[PDB]
Amino acid sequence: SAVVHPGELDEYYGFWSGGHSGEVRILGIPSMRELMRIPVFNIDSATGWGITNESKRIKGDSAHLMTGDSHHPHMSMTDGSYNGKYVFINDKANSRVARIRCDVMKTDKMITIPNVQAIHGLRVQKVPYTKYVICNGEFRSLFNVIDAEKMEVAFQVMVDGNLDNTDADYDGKYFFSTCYNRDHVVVFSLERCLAALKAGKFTNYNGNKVPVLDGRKGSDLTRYIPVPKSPHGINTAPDGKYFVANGKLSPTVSVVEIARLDDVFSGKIQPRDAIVAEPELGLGPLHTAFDNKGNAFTTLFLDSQIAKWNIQDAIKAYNGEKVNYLRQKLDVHYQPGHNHTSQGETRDTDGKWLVVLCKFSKDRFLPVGPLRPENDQLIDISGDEMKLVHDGPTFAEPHDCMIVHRSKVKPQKLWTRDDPMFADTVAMAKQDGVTLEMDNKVIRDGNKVRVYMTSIANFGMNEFKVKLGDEVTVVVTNLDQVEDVTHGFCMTNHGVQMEVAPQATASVTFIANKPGVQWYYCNWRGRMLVE
Amino acid sequence: SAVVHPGELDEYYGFWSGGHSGEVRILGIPSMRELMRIPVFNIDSATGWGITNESKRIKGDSAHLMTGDSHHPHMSMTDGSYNGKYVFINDKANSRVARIRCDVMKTDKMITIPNVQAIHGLRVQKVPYTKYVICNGEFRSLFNVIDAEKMEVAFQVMVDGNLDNTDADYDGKYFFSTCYDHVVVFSLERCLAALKAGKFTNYNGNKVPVLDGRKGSDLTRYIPVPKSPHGINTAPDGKYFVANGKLSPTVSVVEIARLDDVFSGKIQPRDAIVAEPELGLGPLHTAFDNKGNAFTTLFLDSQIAKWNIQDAIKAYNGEKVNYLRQKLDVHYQPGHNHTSQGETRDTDGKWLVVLCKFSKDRFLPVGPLRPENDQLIDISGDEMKLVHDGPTFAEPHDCMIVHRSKVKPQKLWTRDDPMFADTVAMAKQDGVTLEMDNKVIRDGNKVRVYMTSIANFGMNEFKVKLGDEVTVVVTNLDQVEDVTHGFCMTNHGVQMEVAPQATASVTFIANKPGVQWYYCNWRGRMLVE
Repeated sequence: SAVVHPGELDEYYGFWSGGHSGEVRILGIPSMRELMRIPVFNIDSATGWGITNESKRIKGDSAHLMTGDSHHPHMSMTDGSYNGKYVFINDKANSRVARIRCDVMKTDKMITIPNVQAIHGLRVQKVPYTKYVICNGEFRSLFNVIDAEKMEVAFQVMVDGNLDNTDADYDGKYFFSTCYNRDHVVVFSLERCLAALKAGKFTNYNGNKVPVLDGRKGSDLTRYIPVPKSPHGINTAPDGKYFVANGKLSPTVSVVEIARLDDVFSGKIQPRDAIVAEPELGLGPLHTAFDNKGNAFTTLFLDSQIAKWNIQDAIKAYNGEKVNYLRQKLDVHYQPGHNHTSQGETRDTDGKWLVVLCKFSKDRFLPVGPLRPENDQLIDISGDEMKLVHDGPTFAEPHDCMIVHRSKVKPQKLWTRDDPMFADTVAMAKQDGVTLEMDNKVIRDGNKVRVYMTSIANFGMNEFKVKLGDEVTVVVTNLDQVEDVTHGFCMTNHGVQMEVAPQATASVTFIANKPGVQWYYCNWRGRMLVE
Repeated sequence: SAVVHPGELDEYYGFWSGGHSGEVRILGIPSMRELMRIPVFNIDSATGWGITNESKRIKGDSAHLMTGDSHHPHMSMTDGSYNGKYVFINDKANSRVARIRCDVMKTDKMITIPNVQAIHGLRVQKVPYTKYVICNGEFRSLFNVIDAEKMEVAFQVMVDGNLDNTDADYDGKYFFSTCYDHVVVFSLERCLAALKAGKFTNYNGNKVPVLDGRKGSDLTRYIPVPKSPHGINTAPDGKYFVANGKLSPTVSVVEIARLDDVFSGKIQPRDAIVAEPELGLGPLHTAFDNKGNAFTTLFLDSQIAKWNIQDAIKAYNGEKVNYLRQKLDVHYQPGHNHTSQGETRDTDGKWLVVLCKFSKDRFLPVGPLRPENDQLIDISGDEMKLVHDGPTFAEPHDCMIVHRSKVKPQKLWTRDDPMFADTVAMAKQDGVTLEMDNKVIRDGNKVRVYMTSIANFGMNEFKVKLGDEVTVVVTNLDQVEDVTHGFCMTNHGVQMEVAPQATASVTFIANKPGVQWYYCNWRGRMLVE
C-alpha cells in the first residue's frame, strides 16, 4: 500500500528535478509528499539562496543568473549502490552542473561547463564509485567527464552526431550515450580515454585548458552501435549485464549485452553483434526502468502507456523462439516521459515502486487556470501486475527523479562551524578581528559597513547606525544547538531575508537607501537607523 | 476518508500561505496535494514572475524587491459565501497587499500600504460582499480599509495600542481587531460618515485619509479581554466572535448583536462578553463547524480543544455544565487552524486543518532545515480523528478552504486581458498585431522583437548589436488547454511561461557576442555582433 499514516515514516527519499523552478525537491516515497525544496539555480525567497553572499560565492561566474531549468538529479554511489553523499543536477538552460551535499541538504558547488552551449543528459559513474559525473553537450557534441569530488571538468570527448542521454556500466569500463545523424549508441572506453590523456593526445579551445579527445567514428576511444532512428533514453540494467536504448521514432527498444563490448572494442565482433534483443513494444518508447526480476518498464509516449516486458524472453524471441515477452501495458495519464523504480539505477533495485512522469494531466486534478500541473504517477510493481495507486500533481515540468532507500541518507541535524560553505565569511570576520560565536560588532570601512550579530531563540544586537547609501553587510550566526530551531533574518521593507540554520552563519549585502528607523526581526525586533 | 484515488477529484481548493517563499499554494483537499504555486512576492524561475515586464508593471513600486513573507490568503465573498473571484494576500516583510485573480490564477494587483512599516492580520469583508479588505499596520497602529475592486487604500483608522489580528461580521456594520487588553470594534457606518464630513488628516505628501479611532472616539469601542489576545474569529452564524487569550488560558466570546448597544451607550463594553471559557495553555486561533462547536489551538499544550459555544455561555452564567468536548494531541505546537468553508456561511464541519510549527520526528529527516506539519483532522463525527500529516515548506501562517463548485477558472487567456494590455499598446505604437506578426523593431540602442508560437516559433532568427536593450514579446497562439509554451534564451538567465493566448515579454542586455539559442522549454538563433 501507498498509505503512510500519521506517525509512520516513508520508506524512501525521492529526489525530484525542479524543472523550470530551478530547484531540487525531496519527496517521501510512497506518500509522494514534498518534504523539502533545495534551491540550486533559482533565487529562493525562503532561504535567501541566490541573495546571500555564501550562495553567490558558490554560484561563481553565474551569480548574476536568476533562473535555471534543473534536470537529471543523481546521487553518488559506491560499488553500484547509492552512498548518500552527493546529488548532482544540471541546468539545461545555462550549461551548469551543480552538486548538492546531502549531509546539510544544500548546493555546495556549481560550475559552468566550457566549450558547450547546452547540456543534456547527466548521470553518475556507478562502479567502483562515483569518481566521475557524465553529461552530453553541444558546440557536433562533447561528452563531458567531470571529477565529482573536485567539481571540475576532467576531460571532454568530441563525437560525430548529436548526443542526447547517457548512462554507465557496473564495471567502471564503459559509458554510453545515444546519438543521432539508422542512428547510434556511442560507447566510450574509460581506460583508453585516460591513457590518451596521460599520453598527451588532446587539444584545447579558447584560452581555457580543458583537454578534448577525438571520439569520432574511427577513433580507438569510441565504438558506435547502430540502433533504430532517433534513440532517446539509455538505461543500464541493475545486474550490469545489459543496457536498453529507447527507439522513440521506432516502436522498439534495443538491448545490448555489456559483456560483448570488449569484443566490439577488440574487433573480434562487429558493433551490431552487441545487440541481443530488439523487442517491439508500442508507439514512442522513451525511457526504461527495471525491477529486480529481469523485467523492464518502458514508457510509450504516444500510446500513453507503460509496457512491462521480460528481458530474457525478449532475447529468446530475437532468436526465433515463439515466446511472449510483453507482459502488460498499463494506461497512464497522459504522455509519459521518464520513469524510475525504487533504487532503480543501483544494485539495490527492489521492484516495489515505479514512478512515471507524465507531461499532461488534463482532467486528473481540479482545474487551476491556464497553467496546469503535470502528473507524476505512482505504480505498484510488487505483484505480477502493475497497479496505479497515486496521481501526484507536480509543478514546473520535472524531467527526471531518483529514489533511494532511507537507510542510505544520513543528514546532519546541525551545521558545524568549520563548514566550507561559510568559510570565506569566517575568514572575512577574522580579518576584522571578529569571533562569530561571541561577537556583536559593527565594523566601519569607508562607505562599507559590516554588522556581525548572534541569535539565540532574540538577537545579540538590538540596534545600529549607518549613513544613507552605505553598503551594509549583515552577518548572522545562529548559536542554538537544538534541531529545527531555524532562525530567520529579515530587514523590513528592504526585500532582504534569509535562513540562518542552527550553528550556521549567513550574510547578505544591501544598500541602506531608505532614511530613518528600519526594523529587523526573526522570521522563522531590532532597529537599523539610517541618517 | 481522506483518500482521493487516481481518477477521483478533490472536494475543495485550499489556498495556502507560502510563508517565506512569497508564493500562494493551491492544495486539493482532502488529498493535501499541491496543485499549483501562484507567484506573488518571489522571483519565480518557472513562470518568469518578477522578471517579465508584465509582472514588473503589476509589482509597481516594489518591482525591485526579490523576496516576501506571504500570509493570510482570503477569498472574496458575496453575502458571506466565497464567490471565487479574488484571493488577497499580504507580505508581512514589506508592507504589501496583493490580489490574485482566480479566473487566470495570477496576481493582478499589488500595492504598498502607506504610513505603515509592517502589516499583520488581513481579512475580507463578508457581507454584503467583499467591498473592503482589512488589515492592521504599525507606524501606534493603523487599521487599513482597502477597496478590494480598486486595490487602493480607502482609509485608515489610528488607534491606541498595537493591532494584531482582524475579522469581520456577517452584517457589513463592524470590523474587529485584537489590540494590546482590548478588542477594538470599528463601526463602518460611522467611519464612512466621518470621511464624507471631512474629519480626517493626511501624512507625508500622500493623500490617504486617516481617522482618529483612539479610545473616546465615536468610531471605535474597546472591549476588555484577558492579556495579549491573538486570534479573533467570527462564528459562521454571525452571532459571535471569539478572541483568543494566548497568555491567558481562556478565550472570550462576544455577542455581535450587543455591539449596537455598546456603540449607543446603552450597555458597557464588557457587557458584550457572553462567555469566557478556560481551555488550556496558549490559545491562538479558533475555527468553527456547522454545529455550534469551536476548535481552538493550544500552542503550549500542543492540542486542539473542541468546545461547544452555547455550553460555554451557560457555564459563564453559573450553570455547572461541561463545554469542553475533547482535546486531541497535535504534532507539534499548533498555530492557526481552519475548517472546510470555515469563514463563510457554508461551513460544513467535514475537515479541520491545523498548522503546526515543529514537525520533529513526524517525517524522514531532511537536514538542518525541516518542514512544518499541516495536519488534516476529520471533524464529521462526534470525535476528532487525525488522518494525515502534511509536510510543508517555508512556514505557512495561514490557509483557507473553499468548495470546488465556487471556483471556475478559465482554461485559456483572452487577448483583452489587462495583465498584458500595456504590452499590447506598446505593440500597437510599433504598428504590430501580436496575433500575426513576427517583426523586429529597431529604436536606437533598444530593440523590440515580436514573435508568435504554435506547438515552433514564427521567427527562426534575428540580429542585434552587442550591448543592445532587447525586449522579446512572445504570443502563444494555441487554443488547447495546458499546451503552455516556454521561452528561454540560452545562457542568459531568461525564461518565461507563455500560456495559451497570453503574451509575455522580457527585457535584457545582449552582453555575450555570437550565436545564442532560444527554444520552447515547457531552436531559434539570436546573433549578437
